[PDB]
Amino acid sequence: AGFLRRQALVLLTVSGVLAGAGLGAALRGLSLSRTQVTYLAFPGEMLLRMLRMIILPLVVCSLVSGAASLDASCLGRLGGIAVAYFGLTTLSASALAVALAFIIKPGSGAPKETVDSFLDLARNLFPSNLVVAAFRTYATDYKVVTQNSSSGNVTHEKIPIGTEIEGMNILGLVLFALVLGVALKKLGSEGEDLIRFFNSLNEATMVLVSWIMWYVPVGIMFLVGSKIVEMKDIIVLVTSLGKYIFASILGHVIHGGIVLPLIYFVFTRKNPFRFLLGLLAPFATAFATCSSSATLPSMMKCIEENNGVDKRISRFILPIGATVNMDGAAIFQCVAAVFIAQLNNVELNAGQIFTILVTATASSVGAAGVPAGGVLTIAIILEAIGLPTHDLPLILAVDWIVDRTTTVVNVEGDALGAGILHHLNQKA
Amino acid sequence: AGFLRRQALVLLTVSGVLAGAGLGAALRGLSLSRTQVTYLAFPGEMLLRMLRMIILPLVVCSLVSGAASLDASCLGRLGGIAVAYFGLTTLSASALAVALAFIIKPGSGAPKETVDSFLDLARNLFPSNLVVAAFRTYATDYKVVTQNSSSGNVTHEKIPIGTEIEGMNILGLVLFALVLGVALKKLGSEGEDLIRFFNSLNEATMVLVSWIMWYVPVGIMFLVGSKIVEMKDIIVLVTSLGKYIFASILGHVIHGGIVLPLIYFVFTRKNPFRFLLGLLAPFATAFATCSSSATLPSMMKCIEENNGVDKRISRFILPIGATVNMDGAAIFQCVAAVFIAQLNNVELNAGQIFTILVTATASSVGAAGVPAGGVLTIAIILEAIGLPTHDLPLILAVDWIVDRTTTVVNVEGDALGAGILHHLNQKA
Amino acid sequence: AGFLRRQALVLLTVSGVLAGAGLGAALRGLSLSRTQVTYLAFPGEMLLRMLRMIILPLVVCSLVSGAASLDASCLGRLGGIAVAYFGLTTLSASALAVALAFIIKPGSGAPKETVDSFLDLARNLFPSNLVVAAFRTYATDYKVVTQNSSSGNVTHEKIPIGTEIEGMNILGLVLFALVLGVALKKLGSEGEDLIRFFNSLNEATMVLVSWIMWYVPVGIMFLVGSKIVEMKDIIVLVTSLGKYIFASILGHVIHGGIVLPLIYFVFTRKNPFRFLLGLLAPFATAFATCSSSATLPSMMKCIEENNGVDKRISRFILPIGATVNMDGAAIFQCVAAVFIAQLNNVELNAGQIFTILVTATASSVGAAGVPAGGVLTIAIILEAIGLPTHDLPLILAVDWIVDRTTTVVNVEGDALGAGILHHLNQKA
Repeated sequence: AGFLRRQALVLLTVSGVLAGAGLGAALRGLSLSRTQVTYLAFPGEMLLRMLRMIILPLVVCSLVSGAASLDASCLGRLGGIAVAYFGLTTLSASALAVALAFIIKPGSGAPKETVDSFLDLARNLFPSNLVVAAFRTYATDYKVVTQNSSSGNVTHEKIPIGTEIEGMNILGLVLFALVLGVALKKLGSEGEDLIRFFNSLNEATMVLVSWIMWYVPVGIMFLVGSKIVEMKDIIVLVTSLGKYIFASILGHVIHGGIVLPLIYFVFTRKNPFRFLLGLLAPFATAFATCSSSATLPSMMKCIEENNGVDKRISRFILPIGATVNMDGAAIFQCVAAVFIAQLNNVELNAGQIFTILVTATASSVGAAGVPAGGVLTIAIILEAIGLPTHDLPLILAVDWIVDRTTTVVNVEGDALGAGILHHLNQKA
Repeated sequence: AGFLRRQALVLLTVSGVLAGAGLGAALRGLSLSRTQVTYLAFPGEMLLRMLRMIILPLVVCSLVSGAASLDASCLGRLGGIAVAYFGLTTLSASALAVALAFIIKPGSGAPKETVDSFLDLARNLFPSNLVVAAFRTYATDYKVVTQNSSSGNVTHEKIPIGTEIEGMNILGLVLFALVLGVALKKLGSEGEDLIRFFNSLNEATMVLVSWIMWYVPVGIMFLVGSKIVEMKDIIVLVTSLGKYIFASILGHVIHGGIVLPLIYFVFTRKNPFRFLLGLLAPFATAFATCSSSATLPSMMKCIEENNGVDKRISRFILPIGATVNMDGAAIFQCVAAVFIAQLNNVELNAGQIFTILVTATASSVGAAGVPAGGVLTIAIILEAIGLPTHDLPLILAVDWIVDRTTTVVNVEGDALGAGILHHLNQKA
Repeated sequence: AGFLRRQALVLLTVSGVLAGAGLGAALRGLSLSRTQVTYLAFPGEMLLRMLRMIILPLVVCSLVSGAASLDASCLGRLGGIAVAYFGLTTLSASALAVALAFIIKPGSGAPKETVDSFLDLARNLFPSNLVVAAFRTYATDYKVVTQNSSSGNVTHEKIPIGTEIEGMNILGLVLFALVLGVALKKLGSEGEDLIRFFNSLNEATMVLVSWIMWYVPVGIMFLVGSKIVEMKDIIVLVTSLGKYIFASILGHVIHGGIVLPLIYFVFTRKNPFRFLLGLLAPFATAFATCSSSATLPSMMKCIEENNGVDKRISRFILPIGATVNMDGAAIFQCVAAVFIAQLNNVELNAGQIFTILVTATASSVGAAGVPAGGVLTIAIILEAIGLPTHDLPLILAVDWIVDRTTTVVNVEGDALGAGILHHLNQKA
């Protein structure tokens, strides 16, 4: 009876998804034309609608509230170096992840724009007014006027003129939110009350999505089967999913075992092998716990005597960096976004490669600690490009492994960051 | 001199409307083409514009503020039964009122959609984002694609696809407002300040409409005559109005004398005739006072000794239920909405029958106590369907009788509700 | 070194603009087709975008905050007369300025609507809902229906019907803001907290535009040269600018030396020449200081003994009137608006003459004290008509003279106002 209320929600979700698979496992189609099929997937559209419900208030409130507490008077003049280090390592992680994913091409088994579109991004960086930036944005298009064709430019003008196209710009909002966030804090405590306003609304708006969770197991079984009845193919999906998982885990391992150890060796001038020999058991328990936040004291408990670390920094910046610095998570969103991009065969559009990368890096200050918290990060970045999020569930049916894959590298990242900062402090 | 400032506003309004009627009572038309007529009704459009001014802030603020104070810790575990009773009796009242009005058909003397449109309502129940839901909503339409016509579906596809059509969705907003209202109260006193915010704005936004009242007598005389000059018929209007009033009063009497006494007899097992014999004078003074709130102490003063009632409940829930539970008012809005619907010959559209009914039931927590407070309820429900509200004045030129008709049944409703709750408590 | 940080920003701006002029002073065009020219003016469009960024929050917050502190309990029953005097003198100033500018016609050297469009303004005075009034408004158009052409109205109906056209209505918002501002103050201190909200946001939103100033010198040099390369004419621009400056200074002098002295003589019945003979040095130092706020004590220090003034009013209303009452500033915005209107050859449209005048008068309660504070006033009134603000810089390259021209008359205005109020108080 006690175990009934411990982890019931996950059991209900997995039972629902397997029941939906079994219902799709009926005889082949038993279906009429699209008239019957379309209205049999109604709750899935309903679930996506309720997920799109709160994309705006969360991104507009929680980001500002988080930016309000940032830059704590710069009490550590050498602390901003750590912030830049976190930013650059997240950037490099995202870049290598997307490059490797494009190299392996997972999910690809089964009117043009010139390269001068970058300025359009810069134009979408700053909306004309806030209200317009909520549903539609700016985009250029080339048309021929035959104005210079009269003399020497026959049959081709390529005159660029910008029009309005639906879809909001989360990119066009995050910078304004950050500017406002630093603004209402810089002037002093006289505008302090506004912070006490905003830092409430997030707590007021997050709770409701938990109730949305209570509906998730019901909806999923409706659209998973609704996806498999008409495909009639099972090998393609499982092969694509396996390739995606293999690519993601390979990227995580390659990042964790390579990128930061070189930087550590650059300034340590010693053996990184000696570092982790006394840390084998904390690493194992972090791998097993599936939640790096729970095993936080283990890192300090071991490295306090195993490694020549300081006492202040060991208990000063690590709690802060364990929530803001997420490493494998960004890899997860990147490999998921490119995965759906390859399923939908949309485009390469390096201009969009920059925007997805920057959104992934900027959203690394969002949900953390709780397992599978990056689903909202995936949703918002998918909304930033306007792709149908109806393929979302198939990514968290296997998250119970990518969680172990990502938490260990996420904690190792800021662990070695604290170590290299300790070494820097040893150099005075 | 003292009587000059007592009830001057009503005298000014009635003098203005009769003066406008007299100005329309000039020789038959004395009019040029529509060019002259259209710009001679300008202030009426101005009055409607100023009424549409504050439809959004009131409905978005007062509803949330009211929902914040709801569910007072459920201190009476048997109290929610009374809330359900009020909801069901209001629902039954609205249903019987609209059914009887459709039976009698008042005002009817002088591209098609299939029955599967209900889901569209459900789709409008949840907007994609709040900003879009302020001016336009979703609606499906059938078009032919001739995709299956190549084989066996010739000349007909009936493919449904949804488009955007102007007009907001008050239905698509009230549920979100209620959810937010329960949300900012459930988490605790830490978000309490937000309530102290909202419960201010209503008091800040209601006062101004009183100033709007100061303009009402001026505007009405402009458009009443502007309505009667071109019709040239007087019998139709008066006959329709008389039929409407007769239907409304018959519905009120039928509800009051029938629907609740049966429920009372079900659980009382005694004579309802003995109940009201000692209450004849309080009923008469409630009928004469035209304001049930003023005669509130009379109910308790009589039933304290005339009927075997309890002492706690007699002074505990009645003040609360005298403001939220309105009975004849809902009948009034229903019979008015169907009346303008029959004048305009729009449609039956049972799907709209559900939405008008649910809006009427949900708005029963709005303005109360003050006479003729339901005019805003009529306005908002008319806006919910997008009908021209230019026919509003003719409904409150006779409200001085429907007020007496409705207040007596409104007070008798929760009076007998308190009585049946007392009987339930007698059964322990 | 100390002088480096005193007035560095103005030096940087002027150096940037002269460098941009020198870069445009290269050999004649050295240019390819419009394809190259258009993308070489990108930062100018960027600067205009960042200026349009904060037009809405400032106008919606600062105006309400200012209106909240207005009408300080009417402690001086004769004080509202001064408010009406300020309003009427600003109105007369704007009227004479625009009339003289239209007479001189500066900058003019190098589908129709009937006169019944005034009601359209009144229709735009009150928007249907706040959200729609943020990007598009109402405007009528005449079309032919040939409905009465069948009998006697052949070939012409002129039926007016209103459609929606992009562009917001600042006029359609300021009155609502003022009404809300008086509303949340009239009900009492219970809604006081809301004021403490609004009067914060302005202080939160003004600071950021200072940072925008830090970018102004960089951007200007890009589009000034981009304006002069393709014109190839220098005489027209300098002649137009000189004519504009001469007209503005003539209008300022004519107003200051004429309009108010007559009113003073009407109620003083004495010699105005005797008034300013002892004030010659304060006037000179006000002319030299370029900032009337700095020389505020000089006025009272001289007129305390030179003129028979009272003691209370001399230090009671003058600090308040030195910030709200701006005189030459309104002349400046009027002559600038008409100047760009004549450059663009748009229209006369007396209906727009009323709206520009009323916006200029209402915005006279905005930025004051700081030199060249009226640039935002020019920007908002230009946005009210939807004209391209790309010609903004050329107006503040010479403001270093109009500042002296306008501050002296601005201070003389309320100085003589205080004098005439003192004379009125002498009459009891």
